[PDB]
Amino acid sequence: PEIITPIITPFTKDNRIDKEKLKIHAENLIRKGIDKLFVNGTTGLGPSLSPEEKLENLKAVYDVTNKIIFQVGGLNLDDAIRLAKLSKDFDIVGIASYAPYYYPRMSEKHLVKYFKTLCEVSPHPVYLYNYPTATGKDIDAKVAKEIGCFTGVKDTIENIIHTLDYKRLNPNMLVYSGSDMLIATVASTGLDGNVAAGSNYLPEVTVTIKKLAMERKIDEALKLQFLHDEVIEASRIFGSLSSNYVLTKYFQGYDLGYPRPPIFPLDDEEERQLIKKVEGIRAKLVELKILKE
Amino acid sequence: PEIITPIITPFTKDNRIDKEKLKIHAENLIRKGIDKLFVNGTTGLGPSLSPEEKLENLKAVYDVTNKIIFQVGGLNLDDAIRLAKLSKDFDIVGIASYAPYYYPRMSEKHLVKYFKTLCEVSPHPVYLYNYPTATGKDIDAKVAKEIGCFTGVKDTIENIIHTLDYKRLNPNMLVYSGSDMLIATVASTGLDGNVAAGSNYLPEVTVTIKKLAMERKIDEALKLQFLHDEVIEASRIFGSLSSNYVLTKYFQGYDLGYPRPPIFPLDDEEERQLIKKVEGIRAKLVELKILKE
Amino acid sequence: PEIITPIITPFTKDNRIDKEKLKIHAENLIRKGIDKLFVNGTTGLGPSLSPEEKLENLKAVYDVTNKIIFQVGGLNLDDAIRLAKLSKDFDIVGIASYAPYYYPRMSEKHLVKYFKTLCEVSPHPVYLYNYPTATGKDIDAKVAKEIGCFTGVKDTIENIIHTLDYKRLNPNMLVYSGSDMLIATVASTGLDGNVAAGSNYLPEVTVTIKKLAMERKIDEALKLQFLHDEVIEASRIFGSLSSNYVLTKYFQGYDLGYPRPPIFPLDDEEERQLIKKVEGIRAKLVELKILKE
Amino acid sequence: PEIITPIITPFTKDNRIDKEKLKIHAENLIRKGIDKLFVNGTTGLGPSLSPEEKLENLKAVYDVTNKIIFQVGGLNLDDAIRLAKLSKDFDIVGIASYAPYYYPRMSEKHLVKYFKTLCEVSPHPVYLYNYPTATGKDIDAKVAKEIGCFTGVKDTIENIIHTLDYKRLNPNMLVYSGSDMLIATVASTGLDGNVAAGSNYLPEVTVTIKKLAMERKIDEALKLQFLHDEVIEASRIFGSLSSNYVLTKYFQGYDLGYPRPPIFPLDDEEERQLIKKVEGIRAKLVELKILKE
Ligand SMILES: *[C@H](C[C@@H](O)[C@H](O)CO)C(=O)O
Ligand SMILES: *[C@H](C[C@@H](O)[C@H](O)CO)C(=O)O
Ligand SMILES: *[C@H](C[C@@H](O)[C@H](O)CO)C(=O)O
Ligand SMILES: *[C@H](C[C@@H](O)[C@H](O)CO)C(=O)O
Repeated sequence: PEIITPIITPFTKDNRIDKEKLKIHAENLIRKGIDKLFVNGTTGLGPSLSPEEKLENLKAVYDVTNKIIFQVGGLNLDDAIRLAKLSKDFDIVGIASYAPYYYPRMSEKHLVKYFKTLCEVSPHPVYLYNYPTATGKDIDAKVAKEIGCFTGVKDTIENIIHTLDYKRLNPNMLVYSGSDMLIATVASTGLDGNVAAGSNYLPEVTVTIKKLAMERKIDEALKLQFLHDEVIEASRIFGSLSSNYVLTKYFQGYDLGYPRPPIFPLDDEEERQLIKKVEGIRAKLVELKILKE
Repeated sequence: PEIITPIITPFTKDNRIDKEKLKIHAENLIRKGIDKLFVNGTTGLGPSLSPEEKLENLKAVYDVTNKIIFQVGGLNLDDAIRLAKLSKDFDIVGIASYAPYYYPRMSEKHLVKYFKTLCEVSPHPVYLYNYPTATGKDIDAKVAKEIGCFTGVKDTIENIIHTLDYKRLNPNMLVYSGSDMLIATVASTGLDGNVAAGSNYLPEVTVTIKKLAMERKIDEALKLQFLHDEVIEASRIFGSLSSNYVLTKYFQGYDLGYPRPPIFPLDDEEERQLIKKVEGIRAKLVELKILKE
Repeated sequence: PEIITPIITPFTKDNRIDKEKLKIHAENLIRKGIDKLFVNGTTGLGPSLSPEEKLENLKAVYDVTNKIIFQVGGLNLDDAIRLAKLSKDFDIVGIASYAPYYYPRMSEKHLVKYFKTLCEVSPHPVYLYNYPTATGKDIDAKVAKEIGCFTGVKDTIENIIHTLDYKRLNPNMLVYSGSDMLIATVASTGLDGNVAAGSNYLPEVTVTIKKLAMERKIDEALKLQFLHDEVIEASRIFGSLSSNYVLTKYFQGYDLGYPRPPIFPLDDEEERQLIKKVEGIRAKLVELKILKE
Repeated sequence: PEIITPIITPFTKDNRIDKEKLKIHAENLIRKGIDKLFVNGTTGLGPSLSPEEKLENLKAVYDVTNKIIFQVGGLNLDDAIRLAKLSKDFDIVGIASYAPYYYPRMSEKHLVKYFKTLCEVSPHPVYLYNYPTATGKDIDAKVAKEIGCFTGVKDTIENIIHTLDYKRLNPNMLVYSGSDMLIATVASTGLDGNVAAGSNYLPEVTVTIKKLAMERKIDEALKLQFLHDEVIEASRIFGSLSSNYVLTKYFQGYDLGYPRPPIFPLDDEEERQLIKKVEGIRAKLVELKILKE
């Protein structure tokens, strides 16, 4: 199995993509053994990016690596098709899309048509990004089978049964969990990996959890997974999408600029409190020789 | 109380806004007694429109009427602030925003800051558009009170206790329901009216339900409410946002062109089936003299 | 419309039904204008009562009045059938049942069969007690129409559209809301009234809201409704089912003993904090001549 | 890890526990390698049993084996305390209770007091039976740690993150999943096993999935797991609790009498339809040499 980073998008103070900070971060993740980078995902604030910015993201990360899954979805299908066709000049892993978000009670037929249209024009393997809480709908294993053109799925859902069902109904699909908390479990249970937000700031940890679980050192894998869980839980206290910037700076030592409001940056007080929640974790990890310091 | 229409955005064959069809629609709604027009709401596919398109909708409806509430929200706060500021040269009723959508678990603090930021730049009264199912969050009467700058609220939720609470905790706030099914009830219970999708295609019916209920003719109000409910129900069979186009053309006589995919237009068969579902209702309305042939 | 009290079951210090306190409570409620008494409901802890105790409650209240709806439901259909049959000797208004609770994913067919079975043996009219949150399932207007034998429904749900649908699909059904917060609304919108827990402790308030709404004094009805809402809200701080005992003693001046654990009695400090929350409301109601003192 | 059966309670034609059928079934389960029996759980219709019947289930099963976890919970705490104290004369593994069901919004404090009360009187290790969908309450890993006295937990929820958290926050607790679909995953990931309704009718399948998983034959384990998933899905067509009876008779060759209505028995046609849905699975299991014939 693989660890895939849904890469954070660094913004400048005037709310443009900071390409140079993105490249440093992408270069670091690849050097620390991350397999592939999922670009314009939730963690990257994809829904907050215009189609031009989605492409800008791809071009900057492509300067560093071709190991990219390029997320192109949105609520203007013409724009998503355009992005899908534009990726033809990039030798990347795949494109991806979440389901059309916001609008409740879209028909199965319309959802299947949305995705089949993207598969039709795609010059690369297409990945389903299934995220029911964020999008308001579920594209489960049976609807994925019906659409029939997915090379893989990232399933972000608190239900590993649902994730396993993609493998059960679609044995040749790549099946990833969108959860940082399930690296050990996914690797132990025959699933294909994790698209793990926390791999942005602790890539060392997520790679080691997966490696321990593969060696069948499950007790050791769980011990490290449970420490990683505590960092995930701390990030959620003030808002994980904002906190991910602060933790990256903290653990990896470079900054990633700002998020895009209404994803507001943490303020000084929040930042102090987040750091006190994780500094003792940061100490144990150095002690275990997972972090240099 | 008032009936406000969240006006449909008509799109051309090549996916631009049909300004001229929009004006025709807006004019008919106003001539048939609709009090105000909510522009760029859900029914108008506001989340599917770029900022520039949200501005085109306003300019187009503004040619017809100034009775406008202008929805400006999105996931790029700089753009929302820019729209809010641009509305200064339009003598309209107010601007509005739904909560930032897609991203789950945004803190109350961030949500409050988002809306306070809009109020601080707005040259017009601000309306809260609360739609928990679509946006993934709830800006309830308590949180609305804390934000403290709303002139009104549109509450799309089936729970009328929640809606009544806005008036309870904010005695001066204008409080509308986002339901077509609650016109008689809202008018009967001391609330300010309804922002009703179905008033796009049946403005006569929604205005008459309201009038009947105002005259304490609740049995007759409910009878007409219950017929309207059947049309709402029919529009959900193939998807309401798509179905609204077909119903407007059927009941009002002119077309509103296409929705924007992934809100796909009904096909010929679906259109025929939908009409069969509402045929008997159109006949009953004609015979009650609510509609003419 | 009516106010119907789901009457509290007072337990002794040794956890038996206090028959005498129950008779004192029921006499008072009838004296204060309550229309009918709903026995073994949620407020009366019906699910915590054996079938023998559900019969004792009926016997005790029946000393006081024949204006009773006798709730008989549970997870042993043979006991429910036996309670329904034994009600033949009581000249009461009707029997009732919630849907079989606890077990999730019960089929429509099995649910319909449960209610038809009680209707087949009942010597009295049968009321549906619909409470999806408590029981895990919803017996909606269409399912009720299918069952075909209900005289009325108590709908405890946060969605008045759902409650109105009963009236729409079953024009001759008596349709009650299970909320205290919807008394003014229900009476304003042509529904049949409320089965209101809060009428245990403020019967005078619930009757007055209803009367004001009936007289089309909706602003006065709402002012009083909103006051009552605050009491309901206070009652939820330490748990409504427990707090209802304390409020009844405080507002009505007699004791109703204890709830049955695990519905634990409030402790002294909770009771003191509760009263602190509603003491100013009591003063208002006294000043308004709604309560005597 | 272990497979524990939440054993079905067979009822006679006249709705009494059929002790001799229960003993035959219990004996067969143990003989087929099941580790322990969980008595009066959901699958055994514990909420449909009086305290006396719960105790009757214990005595009949105790005739066969002492490998019993005795479920005692209910909405009369005195009756639960009684069952707990009565279990003193049985040399069994532990007692268990689900949370108080039906009543929504019970306070954490009241939930904690309920379990601690049971723990203070228990003469055996106490197991938490956590089942949020059935009971309306979650007793998560943090609330379990707060109660402090649980030797183990059965977590019936699809979200394995939640189940792993028990282990993370209570390293000495036995942690079981209540899912049949997670047997291979649970065993693979360092958890203590599964309390699996489907082990009543296919104990051989569930034990073999676990054994294969333990051997790190994950692909083999998943292939069997996936067949077992199909039987679980088949059982849900007409209602799993009722279907479980028909499936046990079909696969194990003896019958289990009747469930207790409103858990209604499948009729002749439903049984034939259910058999046709699992027939081809049986043949696959025969070909895999899991079953004879
Ligand atoms: C993939 C992971 C997401 O699904 C997280 O659950 C969002 O917090 C991604 O970030 O693109
Ligand atoms: C106004 C009402 C909405 O909340 C409806 O649910 C969509 O039809 C709007 O269109 O924004
Ligand atoms: C009727 C009203 C209920 O549904 C409340 O939720 C419980 O206080 C009743 O008490 O039975
Ligand atoms: C244990 C397993 C349950 O929790 C199932 O979820 C019921 O569907 C049991 O049957 O006691």
